[PDB]
Amino acid sequence: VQPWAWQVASLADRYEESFDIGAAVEPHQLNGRQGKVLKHHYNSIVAENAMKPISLQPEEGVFTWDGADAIVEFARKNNMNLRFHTLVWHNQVPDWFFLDEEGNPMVEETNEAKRQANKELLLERLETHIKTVVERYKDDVTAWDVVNEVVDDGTPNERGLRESVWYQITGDEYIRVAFETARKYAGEDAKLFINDYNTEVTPKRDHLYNLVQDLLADGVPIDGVGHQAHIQIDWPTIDEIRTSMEMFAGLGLDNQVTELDVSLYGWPPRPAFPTYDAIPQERFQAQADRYNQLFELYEELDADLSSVTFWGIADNHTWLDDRAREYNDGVGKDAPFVFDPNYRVKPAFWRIID
Ligand SMILES: [Mg+2]
Ligand code: NA
Repeated sequence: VQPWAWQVASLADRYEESFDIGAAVEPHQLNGRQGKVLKHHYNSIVAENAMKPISLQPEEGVFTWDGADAIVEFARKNNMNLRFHTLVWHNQVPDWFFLDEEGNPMVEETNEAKRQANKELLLERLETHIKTVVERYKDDVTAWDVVNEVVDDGTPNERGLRESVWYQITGDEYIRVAFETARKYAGEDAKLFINDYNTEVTPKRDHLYNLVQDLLADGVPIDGVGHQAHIQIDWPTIDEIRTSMEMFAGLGLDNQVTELDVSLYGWPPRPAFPTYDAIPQERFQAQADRYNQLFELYEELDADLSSVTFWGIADNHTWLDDRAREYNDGVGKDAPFVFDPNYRVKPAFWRIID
């Protein structure tokens, strides 16, 4: 039996010269054992869901701030930094954004002048969303995910831009406007990130690189790249991770690791173990070596890396379980963190605290 999380050395303290140590949270976890782990180990949080666009403006002019406020309030009381996730995304985003003034989907419109008008309306709505959220949280947020996942996994067009509805209506202008608007309202000191997953692998990595270089050339205000780091034990390689961060640092950008989790499985996640208890120790050891190498690399890059956030606290709550089930007939358990479902440490903890 391993010790409780609150009887071991603080992760935040261990890395205080290098980077913040963060966790994604839900409002209901901000007390009890999760609250205790959070206060002991972390100096940054992010909302797993409560600050996504649908979570804040489910219908036009109707803003739902409670869950988000609870998280901001907890960060404040416990002296934690706060990443904002996220101003722009193609999921968890309200349908009303993308209807013309006659209530029809803007994508269906074929008249060129009406399409132009729909583009302008959508960008107007985006600016209003951003302006309202920023005015409310600018004094609490220390990093903004201004856009999330705007780069494709394939090459449907030459720039590798995800062809979501945002793209279909505005091309790349939604991305421009999101940064310009965020900078305008949050001030020159705000830290503005473009966030994505598989930032370590090609061609995606290159599309993202080109996008940011293009945008920086046009004077669009991007301060850094958020590497979600939804990774596995052997993939991507340590070198792939390094190369990516070094590339973005070469453009004068900061890096943050934003949603770190180290799956026990590959992709797709199968065969998955059906319960936590069924998971054999070898998996936790292999994960511990992986974590050791990750955080040695992070430390090596700490001049160009300001924050590392895990996409959760302890192994009792992780979006990876949803994915494990989805590919194992509704049954499966992943275990991505350095803390177990009971908030006792796992082998990976010892290997990143030394
Ligand atoms: Mg170590
Ligand atoms: Na740093």
